[PDB]
Amino acid sequence: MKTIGIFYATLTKTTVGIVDEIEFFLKKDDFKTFNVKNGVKEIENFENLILVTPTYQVGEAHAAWMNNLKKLEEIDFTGKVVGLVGLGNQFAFGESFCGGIRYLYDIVVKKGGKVVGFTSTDGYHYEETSIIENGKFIGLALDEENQPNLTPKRIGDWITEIKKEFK
Ligand SMILES: Cc1cc2nc3c(=O)[nH]c(=O)nc-3n(C[C@H](O)[C@H](O)[C@H](O)COP(=O)(O)O)c2cc1C
Repeated sequence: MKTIGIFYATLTKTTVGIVDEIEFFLKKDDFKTFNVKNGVKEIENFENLILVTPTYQVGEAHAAWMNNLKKLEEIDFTGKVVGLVGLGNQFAFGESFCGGIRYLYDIVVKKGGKVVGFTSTDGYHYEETSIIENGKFIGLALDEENQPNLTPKRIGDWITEIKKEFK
């Protein structure tokens, strides 16, 4: 399996614990981890990607991702296999839960990438959503406020699934 590039951002550090969990499930696999507050340049260097963002400002990604969306779109994603992870709060944001991964998704598929790791919408409460395609969420959706006890298995199952598609 080619080395996995893990890219995240965080405001209040919740995402740091989620990244640590991803890294734990990749304990036997080569990965490298980057905080996109330091830019997105290195996304170019990996064939396998895990892009992680908490949700801010009505369904947006963290500002460090938003500020780099033009740079991200400059990257050629052809032949890359990408899993997306959002963190959000589904009851406080009934219309924008984990909406940040939509900004990443649209760029990855536009630039030739393959997005993997769609997840079931069962077990979530939402009034509206912008992160569904084909009846599933376009990535892994985590809610540490309301469903922290589901996060470890949600991540472990997801990592098992996307590793089957990874190069
Ligand atoms: C100002 C603010 C806006 C937020 N907006 C959303 C949102 O639109 N959708 C969502 O699902 N969660 C939203 N959240 C919840 C966060 O995404 C969630 O608490 C996450 O765990 C924060 O991760 P972090 O500690 O790594 O920054 C918001 C939180 C704050 C403080």
